[PDB]
Amino acid sequence: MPTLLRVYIDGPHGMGKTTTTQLLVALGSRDDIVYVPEPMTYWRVLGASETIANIYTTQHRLDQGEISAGDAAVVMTSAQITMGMPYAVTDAVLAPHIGGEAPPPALTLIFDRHPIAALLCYPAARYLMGSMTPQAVLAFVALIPPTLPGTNIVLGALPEDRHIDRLAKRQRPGERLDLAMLAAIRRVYGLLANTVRYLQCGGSWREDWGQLSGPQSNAGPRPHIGDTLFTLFRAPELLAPNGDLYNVFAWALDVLAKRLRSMHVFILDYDQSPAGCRDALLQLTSGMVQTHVTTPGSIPTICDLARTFAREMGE
Amino acid sequence: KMPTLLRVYIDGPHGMGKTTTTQLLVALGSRDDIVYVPEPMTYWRVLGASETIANIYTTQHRLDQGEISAGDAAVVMTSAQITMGMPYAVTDAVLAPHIGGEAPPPALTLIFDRHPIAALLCYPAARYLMGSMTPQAVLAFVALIPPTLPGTNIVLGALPEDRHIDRLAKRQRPGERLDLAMLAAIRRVYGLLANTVRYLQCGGSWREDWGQLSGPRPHIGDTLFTLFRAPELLAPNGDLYNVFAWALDVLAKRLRSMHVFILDYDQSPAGCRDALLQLTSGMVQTHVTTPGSIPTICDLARTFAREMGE
Ligand SMILES: C#Cc1cn([C@H]2C[C@H](O)[C@@H](CO)O2)c(=O)[nH]c1=O
Ligand SMILES: C#Cc1cn([C@H]2C[C@H](O)[C@@H](CO)O2)c(=O)[nH]c1=O
Repeated sequence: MPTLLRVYIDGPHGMGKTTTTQLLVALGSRDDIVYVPEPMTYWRVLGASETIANIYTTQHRLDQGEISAGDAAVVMTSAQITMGMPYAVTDAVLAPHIGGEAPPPALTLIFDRHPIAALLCYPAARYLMGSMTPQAVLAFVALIPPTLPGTNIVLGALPEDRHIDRLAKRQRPGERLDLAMLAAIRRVYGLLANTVRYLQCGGSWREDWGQLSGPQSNAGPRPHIGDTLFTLFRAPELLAPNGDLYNVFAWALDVLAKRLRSMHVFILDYDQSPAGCRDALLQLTSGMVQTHVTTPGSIPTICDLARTFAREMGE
Repeated sequence: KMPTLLRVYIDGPHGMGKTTTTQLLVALGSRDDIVYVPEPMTYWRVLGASETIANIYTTQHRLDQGEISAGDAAVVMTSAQITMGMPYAVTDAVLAPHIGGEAPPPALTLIFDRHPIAALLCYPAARYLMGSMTPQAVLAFVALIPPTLPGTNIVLGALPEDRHIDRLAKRQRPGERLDLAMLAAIRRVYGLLANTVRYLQCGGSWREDWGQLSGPRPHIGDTLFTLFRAPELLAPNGDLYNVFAWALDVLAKRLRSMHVFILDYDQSPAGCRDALLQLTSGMVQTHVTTPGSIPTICDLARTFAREMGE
């Protein structure tokens, strides 16, 4: 079988991921590498009207005390549903084409973000921002699609000092500069990296749950559970009278563990120039898991889908 | 050769008697080899959020009275459906690794009160018909429907409208409001749902038949696909955006491999149970994947029952 390489570039916004993805794709031949962008058109028009604007305005009105936590929660929750839709449909239609893990790949797909950004990371960060309930975050978690073979996720590293500067220069439509949220999303993705590493080192959250009382992966020692995403869900809403988690929520953490544990995580240093990031990323692709496809004509099919998506939903 | 499992999801519009019927069925067979997974009422009322059902009907009423907008109702409705579906989504997700391929009576029989597509497809779709959910939110939920495992048997109900209205009047959940328009909306969706499975199973291709919505198996105008000829989903030239079209490809994949069975509810509670029992003879069993899958699955079902059933 001809092989496929899927690479998801993810992390907090404002690091330079989108630039890097494009520079990477620009190096390859037209028909052997494809770019799958953020579905901005879906976010802005097709799925709903100006969703990103909605998200930032809602947080702001919560901060100012013009709307309650409950009102913010219903708006955040449905906005996040909108945010994630194109990532979910795409994952669902790619799924039947992916075979076992496996010499240049016949096709490379570079994604701007993985489904877990909209289905886990931003929800979790909004929870920390007090604009979502942890129960709803766990409902998103339980709906995370099965983790396909060869899921390489690249997360970013960037000093908070540089990140804030970089963010303060940016001007994306609908966004408001919010360093509280920036701190939250950076913490959330750091926990994520740690959660994969913890899981891959044999860590079991049920065995470690009692240790709770409040980065990098594919390297280093097993993290403490308090430095993983599990620590977020020791919330009084989720706890039974006896002090343990209600089973329904523990089952969602089991789902979180199953999804994250088979992922191949790499860290990219964004503290450099765009061409630097690009070449740093290129080197990282060397140690990345490829997969087979299930039909010989899966490669063109997958190619059309990626280009159709890019054309329809890219900015 | 691993032991066998029978999964039976009893579904359909509310107010037909689905939850009485099943409780009785869970009395005949040995308490050990059959488990009744009830409606997660405790999650709906307390665990996930405060009185979700009340929240849902009150929102539709307020929109009906023109006290809130289509948009305000939709954001409220969407979040609430997420809450409603959560226990269904976790359960399916933890059960999946345990499901083997298709297959001596079943070592274990699970009877669920509803399947994940109730909260992920049917109710969202009915609320869309009710003007309180956007068709893009619906296809978002569709996009998240877990892949259809082997042996997914769904029992749907049949009941004449007037008789159903009578039962609804006495089977009102806490916070619920009697709404004959939602009743009709939800009955139509489940009607279209049954048609959609047949359409797909008989070889129907939505992309091929799509043009017929604007100009042997049901007509596409009698399937769930007709609902998504909504102007919100369409480009200036009438075409479906690809992202929605793909969500329709997922919907087709998911429903095609479900095994649907119709249970006539227009009879005595005892007769409903008897009918449900003989319906099981045609249902698909699966093996499980590990030796200890059976008692683990049992524990899941019993714990769900204990923690979330009212
Ligand atoms: C994917 C994604 C998401 C992006 N965003 C924001 C981050 C940036 O401000 C902008 C573009 O990535 O949207 C969310 O608020 N939620 C998400 O789920
Ligand atoms: C499952 C389920 C759902 C049930 N319901 C309602 C229908 C009944 O009034 C009550 C219990 O079935 O909840 C929803 O409104 N949405 C759902 O997703």
